[PDB]
Amino acid sequence: GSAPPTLWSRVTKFGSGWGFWVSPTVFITTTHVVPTGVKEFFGEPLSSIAIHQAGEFTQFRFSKKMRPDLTGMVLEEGCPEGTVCSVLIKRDSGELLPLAVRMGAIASMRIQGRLVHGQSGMLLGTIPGDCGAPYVHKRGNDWVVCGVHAAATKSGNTVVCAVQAGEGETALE
Amino acid sequence: GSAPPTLWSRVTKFGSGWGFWVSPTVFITTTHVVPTGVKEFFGEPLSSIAIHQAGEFTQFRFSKKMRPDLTGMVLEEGCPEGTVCSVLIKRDSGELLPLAVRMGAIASMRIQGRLVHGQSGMLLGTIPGDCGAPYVHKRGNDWVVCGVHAAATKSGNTVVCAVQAGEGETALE
Ligand code: NA
Ligand code: NA
Repeated sequence: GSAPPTLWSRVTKFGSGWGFWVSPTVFITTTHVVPTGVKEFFGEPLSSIAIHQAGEFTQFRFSKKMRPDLTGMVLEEGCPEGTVCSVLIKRDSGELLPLAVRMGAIASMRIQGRLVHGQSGMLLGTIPGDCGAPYVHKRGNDWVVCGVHAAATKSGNTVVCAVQAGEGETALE
Repeated sequence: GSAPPTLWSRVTKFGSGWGFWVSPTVFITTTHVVPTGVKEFFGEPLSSIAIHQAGEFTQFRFSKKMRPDLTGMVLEEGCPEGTVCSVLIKRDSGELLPLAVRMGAIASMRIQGRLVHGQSGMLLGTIPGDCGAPYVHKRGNDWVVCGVHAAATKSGNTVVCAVQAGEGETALE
C-alpha cells in the first residue's frame, strides 16, 4: 500500500517546485514552477526536448534517456470521482510527506485569475513549494500517475492537480 | 433522515426547470431556467421583486408573502468538502427522486463556454429538466439548502449546483 522507494525516486526537484519521471525520457511538472529564461533543462538544450504545455500541465520528452534505471509507468488524465490518491510530496529538507486525497471533479477552474484544467480533491497540508508533486494511485500491483500538484485552498483541505488536456464524458466541459 | 413532505413542497415548477422556496418571500433557482421576456413571476410584477443574480444562481425576494405557510430556513453558500447532500428532484409526472450526492470543491468552473460559480459533487441520474432543484443536507434536526442544480457530466456521475456569490478561504478562488 505504501509508495516504494523507486516511486519516490521519480519525484525530482525542479524550478520552484518538483516534477516526476514517468519514464526514462518523460518528465511531468506544473507549468508555473518551470524556470523562466533558461536554455536547458537537466543539461539538455531546449531544442532537444519536445515540450508540451497545456494550462498548468507540462510534459517534457527528452531525446535521450535521462533515467534509464526506470521502467515506464502509466500517466492518465486524472482519475474517477472518489479515487483515493497520494500526493508524493518531497520537502527541501528531504522529508517525504505522502498526503492522502479523495479526488473529485475534473474541470477547468478559475484559479488566481487563470483558467486551469485540473482535478480537485479533498485532503484526508501542502505548501506552495510542493507544486509539481505527483498525484498517484495504485491499480492492482502498479502505480499510476494522474496529475501534478498545482493549487490549494487557503484553508488547505481542497487541493487541485493539473491534468493533461483532453475532453471526455466524465469531465465537466 | 428522509426529506419531509413540507420540504418537498418548497420545490416548485418554474420556467424550464424548478426553484425552491427558502421562506415565504424568498425563492431560489438556476439562472438559465428563468423565463425570458416575462413581466411577472408568480403573478408579481418584476418591479415588486428584488431579483439578485450571480452566474447561475438566482434569488427573488418578493414584496409580499407568497408562501406564508412556510417557515424560513437556512440558505448557505455550498457546504464543506465531503458533505452528503440530497438533490430534491421533482419530475413533471409528479415523481419525487431524491438523489444522494457527496459534495466536492466550490469553484468557478467553465461549463459550456460560461464561467459558473458552483460546487461539484459525485452521485452516490439527473436530466436537463431538473435544473433548479435544491441541494439540501440535514444539520441536527433541520434541513439546510446550499445550492440549485445547474449541470451534470455526460456520464452523469458528476453534478454541479450553482451557489451564492461570495469568497471565502475554503473555496478555490
Ligand atoms: Na493543502
Ligand atoms: Na446526473
